[PDB]
Amino acid sequence: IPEYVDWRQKGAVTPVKNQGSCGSCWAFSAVVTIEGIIKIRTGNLNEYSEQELLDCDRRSYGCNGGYPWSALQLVAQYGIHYRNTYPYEGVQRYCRSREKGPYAAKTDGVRQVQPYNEGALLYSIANQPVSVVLEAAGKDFQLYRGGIFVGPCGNKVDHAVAAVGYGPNYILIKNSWGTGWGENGYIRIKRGTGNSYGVCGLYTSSFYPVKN
Ligand SMILES: *[C@@H](C(=O)O)[C@@H](O)C(=O)N[C@@H](Cc1ccccc1)C(=O)NCCCCCNC(C)=O
Repeated sequence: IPEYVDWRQKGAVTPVKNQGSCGSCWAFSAVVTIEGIIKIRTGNLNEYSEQELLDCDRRSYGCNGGYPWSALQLVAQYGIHYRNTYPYEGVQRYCRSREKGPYAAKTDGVRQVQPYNEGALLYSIANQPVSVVLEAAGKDFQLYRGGIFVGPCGNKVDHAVAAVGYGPNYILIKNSWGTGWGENGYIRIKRGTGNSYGVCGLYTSSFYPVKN
């Protein structure tokens, strides 16, 4: 795999979103991997509905948190609508998939990246955007305004984001905190420290959708 990967340069990443006060990071995370894999397989970049996962993933807890892998399983098992059809409202409501007509896109499954393995994560990122988790509670992460982020942070992972690239010394992460946070909504997190957890726990729990 190459020295640099940046899925934004391959037109596989949609604009940065703001999840708002809702604890829907898991849905935003899942969606950018779906947006990425649909573009990679079909050549079309579309935006898909975080709200639909928020509303419809019964194994997750709506705005109280949830699981990227659950959301990804639901798109593999059913599908997902365009964001425009099922826009983000920042609050869990009822699952309105049926009212929204046919699904816009559909994946074939979900894979886990071998945890605590930097190389496995990089290999996955070189293939497609990946849902990853990290500890975002620390003020250093929250006040991040740019640069390669080394912490400080623990491994109490609490926030799902999407890895959309990497370089020699960083993994490139799309956050869901709007374009004003970090580097126009992105953070570069240091890699290659030998910390098996990843910095801020980045290697704890990583998933990507499969699309044939
Ligand atoms: C995301 C956010 O919007 O900031 C956050 O609320 C969230 O969903 N965090 C998850 C991330 C995660 C997923 C899978 C493995 C590891 C981390 C989280 O920390 N836990 C998922 C369960 C929901 C959080 C706790 N909920 C309740 C009701 O206690």
